[PDB]
Amino acid sequence: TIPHLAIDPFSLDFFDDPYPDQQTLRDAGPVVYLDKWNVYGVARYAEVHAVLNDPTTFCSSRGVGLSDFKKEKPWRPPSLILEADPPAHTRPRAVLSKVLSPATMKTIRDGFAAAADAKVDELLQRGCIDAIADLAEAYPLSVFPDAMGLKQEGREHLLPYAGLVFNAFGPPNELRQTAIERSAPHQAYVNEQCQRPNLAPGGFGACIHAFTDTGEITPDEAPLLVRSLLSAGLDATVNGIGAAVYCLARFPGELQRLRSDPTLARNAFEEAVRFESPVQTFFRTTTREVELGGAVIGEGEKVLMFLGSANRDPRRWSDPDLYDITRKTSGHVGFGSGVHMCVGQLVARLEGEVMLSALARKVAAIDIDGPVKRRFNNTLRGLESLPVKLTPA
Ligand code: HEM
Ligand SMILES: COc1ccc(C(=O)O)cc1
Ligand SMILES: [Cl-]
Repeated sequence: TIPHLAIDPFSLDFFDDPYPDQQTLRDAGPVVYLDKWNVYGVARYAEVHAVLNDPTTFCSSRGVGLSDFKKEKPWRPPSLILEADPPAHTRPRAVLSKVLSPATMKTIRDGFAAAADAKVDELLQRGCIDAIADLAEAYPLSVFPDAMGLKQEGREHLLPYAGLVFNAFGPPNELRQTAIERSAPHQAYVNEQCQRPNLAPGGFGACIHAFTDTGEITPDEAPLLVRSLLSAGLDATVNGIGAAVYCLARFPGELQRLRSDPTLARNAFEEAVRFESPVQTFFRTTTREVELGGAVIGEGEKVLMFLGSANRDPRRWSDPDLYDITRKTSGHVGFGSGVHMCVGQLVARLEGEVMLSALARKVAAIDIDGPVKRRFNNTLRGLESLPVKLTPA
C-alpha cells in the first residue's frame, strides 16, 4: 500500500536540483517509504502540516534528525526546546519567546536597519560582489553576534558550528561524518560562550540567564538555551537572506515591484522563505502505531517531513514555482508549524525585512555576473557563492 522509493533526499545530486524528485515524492502517494534510509516520508502540504501539528504522536524528543535518541547517543546534549515535547518543552519555549519577543524587537530594530542600509551602500561602492560572503553572511555576522552579546574572540567558529548542527540532523553520510569528526573546537567555543560570564548584559544570551530568576528555567538550563540561539540563529537567516537575494536576482519583475513599494519587503522575504525553504527537512518519531495518508506506521519509526516540498505542493499553492512577493504566504511551513514553530521568527523576519528594504530603496538592478556555486548541507538549502553586480537606484 505504501510505495517504496530509492530516492536519496540527502544525496548531492538531489541537493543540486531537488524539484523533480520532490514531485516524484509527492505524486507517489501521501506517504512513501525511503529504502535508502529506512524512514517514512511525507512531501505533500496536507500531511506535512498535519504531522507538524500532531506532536503527541509525532514527537521531537527522540530527535528531529535521522538518529533515534532511544537507539543512539545524541552527538551533543539534546536541545531543551527543539528536541523536547510538551510539557518539558513549554517553559524553555516561553523563555525564548520572551527573549525574542515583539517588545524585544523594538530594542534592536534601529541598529539592524541601520546596518542593512549601510551594508547595501557599501556594496554599491564595490559594484561586483559575492551576495553570499559579502551580504547574506556579512550582514547577519554584523548584527546577530552583537545582539547575542558575544565577545569578539572566536566568532569564526559560529558558521562552522551551525553547519555542523544542520549536517548532523542528516543520515550518517559523508557530509555528516565529516562535520562531526574533529568538531570539538567548534563545540568547545560555542559551549564556552553559553556560560553567563561570557555574555554581555542586555544581549539575548544574558537575558536568557536572567530568566533563571523567574522559575521558568533553572541556571543549568540557560546555557543550553543560549546554545539553541547559537545553533539556529545565524545560519538559517544567512540562507534566508541569500534565498531572497537569489530570488530577486532571478525575478527582475519582482525586484521592480519591491522597489515601487518597499513596504512589500516583509512579505518578499516571507515568500523567499516559502520559495527556497532554507530549512528543507526535519524528522519526527512516532510514539505509537498511527495511520497517516491511509498508511499504518508502527511505533518508533522515523518520519521525514519535506518542508520545501510542502511549500511547493500544487495541491495547496497556485504557481508554486513562481516567486510572487504579494502571494498570501500564510500557512507555509518554512518556519514550521504548531508547538515548535520557529521561536526566532521575529528576528529572522526583522533581518530579512530590513535588508530587502535597503535593497528596495537603493538598488535598481541585481545581475548575476559570475559562476554560481551551491552549498551542500543535509538540512540547509542555499548557495556557497552568488556573484552579482548591483546597479544603484
Ligand atoms: C529564515 C530563517 C529561519 C528559518 C527558515 C527557520 C526555520 C525553523 C523551523 C522549520 C523550525 C521548526 C523545527 C521543528 O518543527 O522541529 C524552527 C525552530 C526553531 N528556530 Fe528557526 N528558523 C530561522 C531563523 C531562526 C532564528 C533567527 C532563530 C534564533 C534567533 C531561530 C531559532 C529557532 C529555535 C530555537 C527553534 C526551536 C523552537 C521549538 O522547538 O519550539 N531560528 N526554525
Ligand atoms: C531550526 O533549526 C534549529 C537548529 C537547532 C536548534 C536548537 O539547537 O535548539 C533549534 C532549531
Ligand atoms: Cl555544542
